[PDB]
Amino acid sequence: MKDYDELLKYYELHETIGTGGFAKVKLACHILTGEMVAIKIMDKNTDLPRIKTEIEALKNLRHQHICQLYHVLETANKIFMVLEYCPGGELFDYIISQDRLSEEETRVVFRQIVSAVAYVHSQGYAHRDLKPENLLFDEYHKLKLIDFGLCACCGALAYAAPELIQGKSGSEADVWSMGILLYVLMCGFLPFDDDTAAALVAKIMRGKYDVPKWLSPSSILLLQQMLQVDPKKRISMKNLLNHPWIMQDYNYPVEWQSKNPFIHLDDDCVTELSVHHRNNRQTMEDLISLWQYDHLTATYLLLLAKKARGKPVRLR
Ligand SMILES: [NH3+]CCCOc1cc(-c2cn[nH]c2)ccc1C(=O)Nc1ccccc1
Repeated sequence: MKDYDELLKYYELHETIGTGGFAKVKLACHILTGEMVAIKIMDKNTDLPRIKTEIEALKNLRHQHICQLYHVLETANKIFMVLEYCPGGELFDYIISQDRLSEEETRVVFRQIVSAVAYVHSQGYAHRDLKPENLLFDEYHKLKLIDFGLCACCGALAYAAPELIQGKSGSEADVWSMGILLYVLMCGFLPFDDDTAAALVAKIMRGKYDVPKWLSPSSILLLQQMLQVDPKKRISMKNLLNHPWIMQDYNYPVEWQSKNPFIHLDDDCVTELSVHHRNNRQTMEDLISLWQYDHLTATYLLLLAKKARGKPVRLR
């Protein structure tokens, strides 16, 4: 169509891996850097507050375990979101293939979850829809959080904290959500499951769940700290980070602080953008710091990705 005309100035489109709604996702290729991206194609004409809440949160959140927003491109009929390439699939699909994971393996995965959410909370937000479908793997087998549709709001019931279902919410509901996630990783089934919703709300409030035989007392203890019906009783992120289970095969707490900065500009990247946009530093160093999430924001971030993979820093 004529909607893809501003898109095709910057991206060489590829295979669709999204068939169902505006949740439709085409693979893409950045023309300048040569780096692989994923394009979410939303049409406004067809829930668009979930698109607006997402974009706003992603513009302000920047983290090694959060799926990066590079470019927002808004024609008359359509909203395009250009996001990081996660070829490794859903953590959901990873679990249901493997038939549950070992404590050693779940920790490797779970420490990346703690890292992302601890930063989300440090930035004033709460995700409100944490589930293994909303955590994807990049090509280096490292996790990236998605779907900021709800933010600082009911997501999926199986993962919803009791106080949230009651209408008594803000970041404690995420700690419970991570406690449901920790169980499914180690068991390969939900701690609270039924046929009807009124039956599933009944099982959450009461809070009694099964403890499979193969679970360690270290796991059993952390699960009961995270799966408390009282959110005041629920373990704090400050105590989660340096928990002894979190530590078990790592002698150091979860590194939660962002290695991906907003203020700091890479010198190799600011200079390579100059020799192509026909300008100088100071004029470019402030132009990148605009963070408009236009073509310049996509080109900078993907160059900063290109440098990190070991390849030489160049645009075409
Ligand atoms: N609606 C879910 C589509 C899954 O694709 C993505 C969605 C988001 C997303 C949606 N909302 N927020 C982030 C971010 C990245 C991807 C992605 O890179 N997927 C992928 C690419 C290549 C191969 C396999 C998977």
